[PDB]
Amino acid sequence: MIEVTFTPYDVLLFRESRPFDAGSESVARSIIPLPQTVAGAIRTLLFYKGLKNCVGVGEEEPEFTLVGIAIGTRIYPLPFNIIKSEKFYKVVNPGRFLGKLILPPKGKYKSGYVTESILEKYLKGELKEVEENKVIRIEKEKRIGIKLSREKKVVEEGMLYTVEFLRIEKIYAWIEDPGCGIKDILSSYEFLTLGGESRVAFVEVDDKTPDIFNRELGSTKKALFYFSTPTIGKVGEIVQELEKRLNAKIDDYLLVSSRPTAISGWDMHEKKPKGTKFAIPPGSVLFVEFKEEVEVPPYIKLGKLKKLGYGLALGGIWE
DNA sequence: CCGCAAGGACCGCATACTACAA
Ligand SMILES: [Mg+2]
Repeated sequence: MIEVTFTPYDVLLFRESRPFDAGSESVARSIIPLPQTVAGAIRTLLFYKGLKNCVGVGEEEPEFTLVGIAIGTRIYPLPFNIIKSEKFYKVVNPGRFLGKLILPPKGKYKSGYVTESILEKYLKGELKEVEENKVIRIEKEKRIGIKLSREKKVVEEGMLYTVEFLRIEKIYAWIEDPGCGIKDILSSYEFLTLGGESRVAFVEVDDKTPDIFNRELGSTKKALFYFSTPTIGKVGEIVQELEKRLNAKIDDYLLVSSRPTAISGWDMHEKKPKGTKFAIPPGSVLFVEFKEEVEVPPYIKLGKLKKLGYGLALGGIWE
């Protein structure tokens, strides 16, 4: 597995799906980067390097597989079963009622990010709570710009716009290369355009598997699956897929989640927006009670568009 | 020829203290 590290020179824009044309709708608000955007940046580099075989021009997916992405300062969205109570974010474990897994009422969820070490303790079921100071928020930087007339140096009519950028220190991407020679091509490049407004990020590439993908969790009936990237597909099909890949049937499951992630994007091949897809948002947790004990995998890919970085679930246990 | 050999008042007050288009 190859590990790509993107270091933004300054700011990044991963624009939400909304009109953003000069002289009209003029507000661009960034979201947390979707893995397909990172995949697109890599595919575009290969598209220009002449490796159009691995790109998948006009195709939904490339030949290579983007395992997933993570932002860094490496941090992850607070699991949705972690609820803020006073100055602490408390882990809420599944309960049972009428023979069904439920999450007991303990307050509303508040968004935020935690370090990889805090997530690791969570996945091992050893995390009780997190002090509110260790819960990170992503910094935004709002910039307001204009367009000037060529000669008179005054603002052209209606040419004012606003961008809410993200201030991100690092983005990590992991790629499985079936022999396209991506590691060599990425090594030849120092930087690439990532997201909107022609912002660039420095590129480093190392041949390594992150330790979080190599954890030994043991065997249990009570496994959980933390989605680190958006996961596309019906919950039923995802659970069924999970049953097949682990060769074990499920007694019951509970999806703790939030607002669905709206995913469209821009088709650079056809020069028009991509079709809207809906996904289980990062930070969502699928609690599963298998009928038999399973060896909980450190990570597992689920749902549609796996090669674009979607459906990266991190294994964990609960009691 | 000798001696003395500064002191307090005031102590920045007021007004203006964004306007407008692109
Ligand atoms: Mg632009």
